[PDB]
Amino acid sequence: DFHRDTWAEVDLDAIYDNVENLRRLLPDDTHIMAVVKANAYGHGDVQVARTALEAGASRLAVAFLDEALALREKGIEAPILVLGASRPADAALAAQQRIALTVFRSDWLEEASALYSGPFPIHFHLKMDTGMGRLGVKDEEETKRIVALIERHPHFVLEGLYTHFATADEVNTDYFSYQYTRFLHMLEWLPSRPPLVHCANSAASLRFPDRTFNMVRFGIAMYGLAPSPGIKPLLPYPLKEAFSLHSRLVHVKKLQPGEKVSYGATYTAQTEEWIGTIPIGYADGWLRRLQHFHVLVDGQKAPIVGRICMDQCMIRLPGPLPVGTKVTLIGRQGDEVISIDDVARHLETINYEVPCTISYRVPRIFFRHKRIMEVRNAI
Amino acid sequence: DFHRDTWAEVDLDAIYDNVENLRRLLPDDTHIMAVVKANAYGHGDVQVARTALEAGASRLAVAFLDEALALREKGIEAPILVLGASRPADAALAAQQRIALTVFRSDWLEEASALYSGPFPIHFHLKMDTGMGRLGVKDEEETKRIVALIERHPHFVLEGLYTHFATADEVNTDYFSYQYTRFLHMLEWLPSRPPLVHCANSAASLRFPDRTFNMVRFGIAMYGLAPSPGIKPLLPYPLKEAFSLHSRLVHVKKLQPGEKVSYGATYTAQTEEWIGTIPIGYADGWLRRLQHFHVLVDGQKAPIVGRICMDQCMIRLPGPLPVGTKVTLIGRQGDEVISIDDVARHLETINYEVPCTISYRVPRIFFRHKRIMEVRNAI
Ligand SMILES: *Cc1c(COP(=O)(O)O)cnc(C)c1O
Ligand SMILES: *Cc1c(COP(=O)(O)O)cnc(C)c1O
Repeated sequence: DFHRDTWAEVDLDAIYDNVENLRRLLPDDTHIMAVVKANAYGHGDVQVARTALEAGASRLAVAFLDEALALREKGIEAPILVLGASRPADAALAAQQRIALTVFRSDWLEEASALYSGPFPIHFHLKMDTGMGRLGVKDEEETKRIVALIERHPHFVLEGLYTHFATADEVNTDYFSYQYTRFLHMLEWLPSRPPLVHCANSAASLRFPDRTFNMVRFGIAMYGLAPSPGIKPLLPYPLKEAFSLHSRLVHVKKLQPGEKVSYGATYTAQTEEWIGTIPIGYADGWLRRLQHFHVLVDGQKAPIVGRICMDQCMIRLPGPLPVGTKVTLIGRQGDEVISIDDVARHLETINYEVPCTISYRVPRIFFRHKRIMEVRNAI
Repeated sequence: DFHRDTWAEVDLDAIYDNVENLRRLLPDDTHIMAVVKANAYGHGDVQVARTALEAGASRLAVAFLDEALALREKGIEAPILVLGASRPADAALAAQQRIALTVFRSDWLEEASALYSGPFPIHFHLKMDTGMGRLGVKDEEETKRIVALIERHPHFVLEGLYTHFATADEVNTDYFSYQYTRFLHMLEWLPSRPPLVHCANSAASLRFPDRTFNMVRFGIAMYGLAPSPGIKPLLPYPLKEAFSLHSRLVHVKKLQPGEKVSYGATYTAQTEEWIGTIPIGYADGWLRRLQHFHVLVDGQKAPIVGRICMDQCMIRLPGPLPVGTKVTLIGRQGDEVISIDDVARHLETINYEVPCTISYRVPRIFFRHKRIMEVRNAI
């Protein structure tokens, strides 16, 4: 239940299709690892994880331990890999919750070894830095050492090893190739190929599906968003956008010329205008930078006038509309549509950041099989 | 507890002091309503509310119904006012939970009257628009109609009436004076005066404590943040900033000239540099626009290098530092300090928006009497 007329809608049918289409494109030996970090990119962790698994994914990935434990608590029983770092003293916790960990330092293992002695086995995924410069091992003696410590511990298992690309969404493939080639060279530092070798993100897997090894880490595209605009025309199938955001007019009034609106009085009515107030502001992730952006109301675009407030903002209406009238900030209304890509453009950022920013304050309504399936209200 | 080395700290002692000083500043007959909307501006709703009431506040204010219900659930018994809009159907729930509502339309009351009929009383606070252009009544007849509908319903009660300033934080008081005077004029439209008349936010009450009537709505300054830059030297007492944000190096490494860092490979090491990786990214509220900013490490400024990722970012270190070295994003490390205003400047926004954007993903550690009081991990 929610008591403010502002909410996001998440179409799980769209997410289902985005994953199934990829399942249809990959070799039947290749696993799809659904990346669901950051509450599924602001779409809802368990709701997306479930749908993805139903569509063909066999594993899930999160950013840090807390995100994995939360999925376990909500009943997800499929394998989960923590992509980022964790504390050596937390290995036992991840072990008994059947959570796989990313490893990239030999001193971490030495510490973990002194802290853990079974009985649950711990599955590690070795990260190799091939040119992203974030996480990962970079030299032979380190890789060999990490492997040695793993092989020597009765409850440490090297389940996989992977790398991440810095430029897989760029039309130019020069740095990509260097990373790919660097990866192939480093894989030779291992005495034997672990069961899971992975390297592809949304861009790499949809662009070069044959050179993705045995596991793909599917993220941004699962949500229906293109990794980048320069890669959109090169996409194998149409992506279906899943996120939409709506509100309703809670007040309508007519301003006389010379009348001002909001903080600092930076907006002045030049004529007799109709102004509508909506219950969404920057504490909801609708950042102040979005002043001047246009929202949809009654099938028409209306500009956000005056400064955006913490919980509210105003728009110049086409004419006098009734209170309760639906306002679409992201999504479709009749002939007009506003995409997350349109919002990112205005905020001078990339689509990834947008749904992530729509805060915990905004409830998520899920659709599946073309029917309302669940409402998630964080507070 | 939490299992990622990235956390925010809220000093409840600072908050206590900011409110206590206001209690001494205002005439003993003027009440303090602490504004804790947006999860207490990202500081923690119940933790701040409790401290504020301990320091001298007697009432609380939130943005919408869900926020007020959550406080009641967390054990808060103090009067709570919902500043924004709500549904007429929800009038009964608010009444049963002892939650005062803001009203500014007669058609809303028309609807709530037919849906509600006792036995609990609903206390209303009539909102008057005097120049902000957000919410509020603007003419005499509507004002009288509203009062009349409230008058004839046995369980509807007009507990207060108020307005809000658009420029109380601007050194120039031209518009402020206009609004203040307009409020006084509109007050005469009411047959009798409700027990509570309020108009002041943080800026208005810190600057003109004598023109605040009987209740003040203290927000931003409660958190130790100046309402505006220009109003800073005009502040009666020193504000104590309550919010700090920290992390730790999870990876340290040396790059060779020519190696690139992060997405797009936009950064190239020009010489042999030590790069540190910390576990915080834009999904944590540390927006991509903070790309050219810095963080504190070992009492020294370290610039972020390359693009910021969803859950991690890299920085150039002064040299080889041990993994686990504390990094401060907002706060003081020795002689250096990074305030929210500094971050706000680089993000090109106001200090208000910063703590609100630090997402649900980041745990809040509360300090009281210089001791850790609680840890709040939303996931
Ligand atoms: C977040 C993440 C992904 C997913 O990337 P997309 O660009 O959204 O496909 C893949 N791999 C790793 C290592 C990640 O951290
Ligand atoms: C948010 C809010 C406040 C608090 O304002 P500060 O600038 O944080 O003091 C006061 N009154 C209203 C109506 C508010 O919306």
